[PDB]
Amino acid sequence: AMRQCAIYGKGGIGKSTTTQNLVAALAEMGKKVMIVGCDPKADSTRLILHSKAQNTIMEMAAEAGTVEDLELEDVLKAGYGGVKCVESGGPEPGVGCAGRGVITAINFLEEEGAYEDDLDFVFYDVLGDVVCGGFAMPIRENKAQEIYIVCSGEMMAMYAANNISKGIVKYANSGSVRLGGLICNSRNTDREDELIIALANKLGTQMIHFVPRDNVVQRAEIRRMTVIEYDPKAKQADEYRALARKVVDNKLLVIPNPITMDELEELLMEFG
Amino acid sequence: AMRQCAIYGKGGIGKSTTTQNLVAALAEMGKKVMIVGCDPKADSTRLILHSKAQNTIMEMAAEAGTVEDLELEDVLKAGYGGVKCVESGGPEPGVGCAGRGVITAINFLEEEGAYEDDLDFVFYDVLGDVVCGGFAMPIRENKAQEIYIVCSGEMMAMYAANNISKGIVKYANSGSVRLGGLICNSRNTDREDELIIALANKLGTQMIHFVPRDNVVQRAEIRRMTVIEYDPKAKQADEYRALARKVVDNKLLVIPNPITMDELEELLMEFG
Ligand SMILES: Nc1ncnc2c1ncn2[C@@H]1O[C@H](COP(=O)(O)OP(=O)(O)O)[C@@H](O)[C@H]1O
Ligand SMILES: Nc1ncnc2c1ncn2[C@@H]1O[C@H](COP(=O)(O)OP(=O)(O)O)[C@@H](O)[C@H]1O
Ligand SMILES: [Mg+2]
Ligand SMILES: [Mg+2]
Repeated sequence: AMRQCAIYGKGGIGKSTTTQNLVAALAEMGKKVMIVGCDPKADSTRLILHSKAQNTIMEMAAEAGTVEDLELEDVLKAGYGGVKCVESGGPEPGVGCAGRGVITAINFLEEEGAYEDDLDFVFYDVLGDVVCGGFAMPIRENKAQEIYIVCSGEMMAMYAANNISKGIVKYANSGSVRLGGLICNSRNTDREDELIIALANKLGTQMIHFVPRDNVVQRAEIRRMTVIEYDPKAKQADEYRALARKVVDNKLLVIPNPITMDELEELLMEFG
Repeated sequence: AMRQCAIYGKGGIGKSTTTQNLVAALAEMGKKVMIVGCDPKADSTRLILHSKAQNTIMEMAAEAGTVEDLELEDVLKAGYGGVKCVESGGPEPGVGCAGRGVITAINFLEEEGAYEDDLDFVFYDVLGDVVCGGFAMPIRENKAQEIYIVCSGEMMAMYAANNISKGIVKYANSGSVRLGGLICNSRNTDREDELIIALANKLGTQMIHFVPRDNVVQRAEIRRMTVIEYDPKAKQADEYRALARKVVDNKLLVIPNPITMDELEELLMEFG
């Protein structure tokens, strides 16, 4: 068995930082993990690889002729803790569909046998500002069975969480894609944890962890490292270890109950 | 003549707040303006209409049978200062293409003669986290001749500005779509204005205005109002009046020069 999880959320909310640090903590624990970047920004693996970014499947397929000329051992790269990493890539802006590379990448990984029984976790890091095209494919096509949404007290971040939840509901009759929880990535504001707990309760899920805002994140990322690797003694490292333990132990996977804009506005008014 | 401008930027950066306040200031000045919402969130006109949001062309077409059963005087709604307002709408999450409603809406407005010679400005408020589908159509199909990008010192916001600029370059051989400037919507951080000026200079454009972070914005929006209408004496009202004057007077419209990720990182490092 292997657990297939996807991290969704609005742009800039902390998906890639949270995913890479969570995965580093899982590897520290002894888990075998793959990260699949599904965001055109294509920097979802740089902290595991100590790299600028990673060359994408779309780029390598073009340089090699066809995606069939690629071998899995040519694309997948291992970094901290043995974590295996791949980036989908996507068309340049104003061309085609920004999510088209995700479809190519996930089909390539499936056909080439990247999903070896020895993997314990696969994490997809997915753009969530729109839920369409290749960015909906992990939900539509049953690839990401457990979705975790990174959000914050920001109205736009909570709106995105609600929109992603509507996409999960849309495909509830096929496959087994479910909402696993919300992850609050703090803007260090008062009662922000209580706000995201309230939102989770309204959706029918839970807030799995509250990640504090900590400058050590920037100091680690300037050096192309997770906090787990950069400063294993840091308080923030222990925060990511706590998040990873709670993901491992999580048993609540639900078809969420999206809320109205009036309910969202009332939440914000109440906690402010 | 009428000037056709589009406001792009990452989600949550301040596009709709900035556009509606800028447009209220233009109306206060005596200009005739239309706002076309091109973001699936569909709340781009609520502060002009004093409303929850606005019913969308996609919704009204479905309730009426076809878009041909709609009349322009049925969709367009006027609010503060006579500003005319319309929302595109879009498919539900996980269905189709999130930008498909923009294509329907802009074609409807063109065919029904919404672009009457007496309009002075049209503003499109466009989602910019991906530049594809209907969200690229204002650029691809020559609808938004002057693009203004709302951004901030946030790395993701500057990345989005660079991505939108790449889309402009892609279509530089057809039509006349050009980058008009960057608008800094402050996270009140030190030297943030200098950072966005530097980014504008590297792209070949200018930072047209620095909009401060001001709590009066929230107090106005809780009452479904622009700051221009809510408190015309506010310092922030004068900030939006300054932005509007500089848009009116702007003569620099360029094919931008997108930068590398290394250049972007160096900017952030330098000003921090
Ligand atoms: N908990 C945190 N504390 C401090 N900085 C953070 C935290 N989480 C994310 N960041 C920073 O926020 C920025 C955006 O995070 P990122 O994971 O790249 O967002 P996304 O992948 O959702 O676009 C990065 O500069 C990152 O260092
Ligand atoms: N200059 C500002 N000062 C204070 N709050 C602001 C300012 N600009 C935007 N906001 C707030 O930020 C939030 C997002 O702005 P919005 O215009 O809806 O973003 P977008 O349309 O880009 O998604 C809103 O709650 C708005 O009130
Ligand atoms: Mg990311
Ligand atoms: Mg908006």
